[PDB]
Amino acid sequence: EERILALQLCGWIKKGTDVDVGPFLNSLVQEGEWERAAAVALFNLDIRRAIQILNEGASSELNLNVVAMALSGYTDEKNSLWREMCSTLRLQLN
Amino acid sequence: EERILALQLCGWIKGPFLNSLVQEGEWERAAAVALFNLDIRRAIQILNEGASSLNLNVVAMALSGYTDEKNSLWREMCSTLRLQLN
Repeated sequence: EERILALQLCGWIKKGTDVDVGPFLNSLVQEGEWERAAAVALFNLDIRRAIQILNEGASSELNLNVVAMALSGYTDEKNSLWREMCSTLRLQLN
Repeated sequence: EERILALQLCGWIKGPFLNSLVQEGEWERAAAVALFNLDIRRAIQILNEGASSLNLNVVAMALSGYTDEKNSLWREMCSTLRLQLN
């Protein structure tokens, strides 16, 4: 409850017990800061929703599509070539 | 023997072809040629080098995604966005 109130104060959660980011999601979608919404959904744990958001953003305005193709590689193996490489290589992002 | 002769005439072999392609600057064609020879880490190295010489690193760390699972998100996503890429 204290965490809920803190998140509400932070602007992510609206009033009420309705824990649904669809309000902030649509607000960001109209706002145009697509990357921030993608990060928030990732925090909200909606991977395919973030994929749809990034694809729609690419429908707006190229690099985003390839970023999303990297995003489709969500693998949790401890001996990971994909994680051995992209984890270092992500530094080139702007 | 017929296949070897055909590939020799095709220009893929007379390594040296990889060096020639890298020198020519065709990072995309070089990476594709490597992948056609099934060397994933070589292709990743080539893509990173060409990126250092903001979409090439994106495609590189994306292609470093390799999933053999039937319904893995990687396969369907890359298939869908294969058309989208340029």
